[PDB]
Amino acid sequence: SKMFFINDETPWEELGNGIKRKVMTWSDDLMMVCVHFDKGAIGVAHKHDIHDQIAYVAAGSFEVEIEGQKRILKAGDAYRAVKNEMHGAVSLEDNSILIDTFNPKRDDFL
Amino acid sequence: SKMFFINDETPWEELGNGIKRKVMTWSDDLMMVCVHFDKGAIGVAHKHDIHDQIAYVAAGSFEVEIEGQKRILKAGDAYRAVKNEMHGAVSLEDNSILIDTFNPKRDDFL
Ligand code: NI
Ligand code: NI
Repeated sequence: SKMFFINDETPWEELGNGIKRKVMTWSDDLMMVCVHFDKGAIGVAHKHDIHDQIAYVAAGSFEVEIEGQKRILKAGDAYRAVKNEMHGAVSLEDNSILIDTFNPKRDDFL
Repeated sequence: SKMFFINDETPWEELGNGIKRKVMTWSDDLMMVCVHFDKGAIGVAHKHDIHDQIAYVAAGSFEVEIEGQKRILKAGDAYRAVKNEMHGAVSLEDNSILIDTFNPKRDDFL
């Protein structure tokens, strides 16, 4: 069941390059994902054609770039990238975590 | 601009009864909100007719009840309540935080 996500009962998916992920839970219209970064790990710049995204900085800190605007964000901050906005991130410290949320769900994560 | 949410630049909205909130950022189809609870503060059981909700436990811990199922959740865990599922929460420690995400946005938070 995806009603309750228990972090310590869910393994990491290794993405390579210092990044790993867990798909947490979802409905058709809403999905949450945990992304863990080592220090200096780079989330490559990309965009989503049909998904809006809001990322919460749960731990550590990042330099985030969205449509050419760079900002340093720390735990408790967040950012939005709507459909077709280019966004990327660089982790500034070990054990930095983004909680990514999407509308609709990411079919490619299932 | 709602592209970047900076926690230390955004004041709390006091809800009473040991709970306070910040609307973080949103698009039409996606919204993120920070909810801070004192120890023992109760998020009353309720449901949303048209919103799906996923809550991340950012800090502290909660006893969460969804459609009669009670679970203790701690920082890093999460839960889902889809449209018309009854959900509530009780904070088990000071400075416990939920990051609530919704589809679509909550018009009533603006
Ligand atoms: Ni993205
Ligand atoms: Ni709710």
